[PDB]
Amino acid sequence: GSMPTLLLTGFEPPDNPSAQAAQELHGLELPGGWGVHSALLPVEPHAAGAALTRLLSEQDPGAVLLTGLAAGRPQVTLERVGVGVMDFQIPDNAGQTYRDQPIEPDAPAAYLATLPLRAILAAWREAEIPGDISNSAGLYVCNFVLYHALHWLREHGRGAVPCGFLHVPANAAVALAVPADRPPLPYLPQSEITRAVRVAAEAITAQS
Amino acid sequence: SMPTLLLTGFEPPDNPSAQAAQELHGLELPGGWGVHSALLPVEPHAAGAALTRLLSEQDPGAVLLTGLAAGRPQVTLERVGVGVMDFQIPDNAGQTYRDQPIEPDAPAAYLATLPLRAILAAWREAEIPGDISNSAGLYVCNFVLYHALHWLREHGRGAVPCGFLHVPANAAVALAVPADRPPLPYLPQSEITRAVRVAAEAITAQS
Amino acid sequence: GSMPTLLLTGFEPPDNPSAQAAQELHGLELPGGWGVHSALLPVEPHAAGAALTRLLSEQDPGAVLLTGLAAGRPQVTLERVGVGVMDFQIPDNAGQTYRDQPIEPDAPAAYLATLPLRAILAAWREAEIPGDISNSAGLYVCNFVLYHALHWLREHGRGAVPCGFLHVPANAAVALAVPADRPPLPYLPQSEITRAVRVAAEAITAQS
Amino acid sequence: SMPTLLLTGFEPPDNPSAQAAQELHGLELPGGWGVHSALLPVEPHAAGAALTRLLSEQDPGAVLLTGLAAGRPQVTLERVGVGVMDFQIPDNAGQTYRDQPIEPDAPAAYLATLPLRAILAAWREAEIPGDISNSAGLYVCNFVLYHALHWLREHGRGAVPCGFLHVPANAAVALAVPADRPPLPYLPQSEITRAVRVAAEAITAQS
Repeated sequence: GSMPTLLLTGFEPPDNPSAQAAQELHGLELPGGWGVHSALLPVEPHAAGAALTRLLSEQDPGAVLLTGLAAGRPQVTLERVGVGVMDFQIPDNAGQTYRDQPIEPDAPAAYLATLPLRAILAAWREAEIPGDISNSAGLYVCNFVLYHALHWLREHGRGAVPCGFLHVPANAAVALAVPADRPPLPYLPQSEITRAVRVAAEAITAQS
Repeated sequence: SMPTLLLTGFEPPDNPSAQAAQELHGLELPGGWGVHSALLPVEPHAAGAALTRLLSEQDPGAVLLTGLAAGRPQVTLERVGVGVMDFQIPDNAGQTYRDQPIEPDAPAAYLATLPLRAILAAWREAEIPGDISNSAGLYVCNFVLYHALHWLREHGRGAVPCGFLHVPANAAVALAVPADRPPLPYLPQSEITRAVRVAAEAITAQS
Repeated sequence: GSMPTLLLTGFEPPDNPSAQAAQELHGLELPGGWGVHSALLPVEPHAAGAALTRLLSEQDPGAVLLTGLAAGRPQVTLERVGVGVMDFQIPDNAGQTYRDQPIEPDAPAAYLATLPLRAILAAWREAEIPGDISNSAGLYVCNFVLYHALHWLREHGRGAVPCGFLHVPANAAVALAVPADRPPLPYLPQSEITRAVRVAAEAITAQS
Repeated sequence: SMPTLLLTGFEPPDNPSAQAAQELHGLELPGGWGVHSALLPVEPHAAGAALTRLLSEQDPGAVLLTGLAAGRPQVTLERVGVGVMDFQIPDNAGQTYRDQPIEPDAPAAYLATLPLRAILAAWREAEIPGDISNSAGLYVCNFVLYHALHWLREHGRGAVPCGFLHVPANAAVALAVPADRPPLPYLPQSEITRAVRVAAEAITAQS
């Protein structure tokens, strides 16, 4: 409200470590008067866009950290770019798919994330957390909300609000649920994942 | 005066994109189309200067940029060129860039304008596995994709289909891997060249 | 018969590059009077063992090159060891599975392959074929027939007959049949696979 | 006089198997069992000599050998120790071996005698993903597995459960990867140590 807010999102669930990290960190007080406000987004792009727009409008955040599961990635990553296309390798939770679909007619092909990427990487390394920048978020709902948030902020004169996406590995639950015929997944204990999201949130607000 | 497909690869020790471009130079395709091949240096400033000259002098009806993606198992088509330079390894001048925008006050990205699904279908009909890639890296390969798409748009030639085709290692690239590193997926060069040719034929058939 | 025979096996098929390589190379004449005799084995261990025993007895080969598909491997490989256990990650073609099952009571835990492994690797490299030694054949039917063949040969006083296993990558057909939700496979054109089997066969008989 | 589980790791720069063994030394388990930990050098001849002494002097009721398998995503149990030494990288003495039999007129392999399925189930109950591995490599890790299983059999102690547990990289191992190499799967050291502990408890509960 009157104090600076970092908006932290995860995706609603079988198991989703981004939801668990967002839920645990809701209300976290950070230095400089900053507070974390967490929300879960549905895994369907139209409903996720509508929900994220409401959060951006109602919470008026000073920074936006969107998070999601990237099952198969070994380490936390920061997305460099949100691409203005929807192309689903798997259906969303409404059973729907998109193929080569522009997110918005006559909008940029992409938005670069505006989080302090190198500062977050350095904060992770100081906390003994391996991590890196990713240059594709996929074209599923995760990428969609990154593009949606960056576009909304720019169109409302808030392009200076740092905004980006943080993909997290599988947690133990995700890895344990992999069928026996599929390859084993890299994973992290949920406490490691949540700590990485926290360290990133703290780095973002310290810079901003 | 006849329609030209500009086909580029990167200069080498071994580079399958160079070998494919060299073999396909001068190929005649249906509808009057001819392939004009050129090799680009693996240094972005010189590569950009060389590609601008090719785009200007050859005035191509379509642009197929190719390069090696050592480690990928199958040919891929790049969906998007990103306006950032960020090198994990030096270029051939020993130079690296860090989060560097390619051009001030230019788009963050350009989408490739090749007929992607048409190429994938032509590959599948030719028994060639392949797919669309959604990141070209931020090395010289990505740089020339962004460079070409930007140049075409800025010269009123945005309708010229233009994109990037990454190819696997060939046998030579895989054989040169040191014993301490993991083995690479690879394709015989004849498979790689045939995939480039099939993509070229699909591109000109649409236009 | 009166001339030295290299016994070359592949596995019966959707698509199997080891079957195609074995079928193409049947009857190949090699230097020194050697001829390739090819046969396809079923993908069920009991029937495969019975069929391989008959081939070993009836063909009386001077060398044995067993081959099979290893979908996901990028390059041809030579198996170092056949392990005396059956443990199936997927059912065989009879719908059957085994778990931690010894192949034969009171038999060795393993047999090392007796092919000239380094000579084959060198012949591959001279032919511009990347390849390597593998130290596990899995515990599916492929490993089973390697162990079965090595055991049979030793128990019949023919331990000196060079015998081993050659795994081949997916061919184009195998890679094209992968569902859209699964990761893309390394593959080789069938002509590359068949040539690698041929080069290995030629190296084996030149040494023996 | 009380039953001893011998727990080994390998001496380092960073090795999670060493850290797990050091933390668990002296752990009391139900049924009177105690963990005795030792670190082995990463040179096979010295490692074999050190392990033989531990087996002889500690007379353990079970043997849990552990080591780092940088690149594996989850803890694994080795099914088989192969009687061959073949090093892709030098040991700590700068030495390599090529297709070298570990011992003349000895078995080609020994199967591990740990209760593998019981350990996997204990891991799953503790929310730890894991699996059986069917090759330990042919480096020092495999060497000590074969060495221990052979020594136990040759001293009439084949019934002593004995096996190998490979662990992923920890954070330190993953952070030390150079920028040109691909990122490693990893686990926080506390997860790795807990997996070793759970395996140890499952082993002693069966015996």
